[PDB]
Amino acid sequence: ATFEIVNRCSYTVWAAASKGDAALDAGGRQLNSGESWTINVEPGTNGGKIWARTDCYFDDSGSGICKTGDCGGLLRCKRFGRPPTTLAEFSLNQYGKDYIDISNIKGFNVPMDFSPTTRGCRGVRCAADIVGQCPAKLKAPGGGCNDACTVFQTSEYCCTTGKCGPTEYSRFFKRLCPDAFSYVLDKPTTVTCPGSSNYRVTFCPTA
Repeated sequence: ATFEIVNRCSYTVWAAASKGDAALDAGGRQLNSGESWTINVEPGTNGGKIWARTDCYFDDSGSGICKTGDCGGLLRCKRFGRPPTTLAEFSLNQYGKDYIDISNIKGFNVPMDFSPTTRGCRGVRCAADIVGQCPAKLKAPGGGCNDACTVFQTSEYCCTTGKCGPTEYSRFFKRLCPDAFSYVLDKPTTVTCPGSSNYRVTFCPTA
């Protein structure tokens, strides 16, 4: 499947694409404002994620650090990124269907639109100023708005028993971005697309 990753932010982001134990395509790249990065993701990919990383510094070997979304200090991510990270999540060709989602489970750093570029479904978007409105206790110094699980490490926030309810923190994310997952047992915001759809992930989709 084809993913065009577009940085509409006025700032440089370092896109990352991984399925947790492996890079997707090159796994990461610098995207200056306006730049587009087209990647190919193998059909059947399950648990793929795309996210933006902010304020990165990399040397020549492709090693460095980002303030949000850092994936073990690599330009090309093999692993998922350090929160806070707005997440485009997808599972492709799962019994004939693609499943896409935006998740705030791991916090929020960059607004995002996750849309098919082919037909058969709708996109999802979380483009609210979550960082600006971020509750004091969830604020990440490097920027971004942490999820409560990341910050407080409780069974309720991390839903570790498989039983948890919404919280004042999850409700904050949900209020600003209704169409994104706000906590583990949130009512699914997953969109079902035809199998083998193509997509565009846009950072900072709105003017």
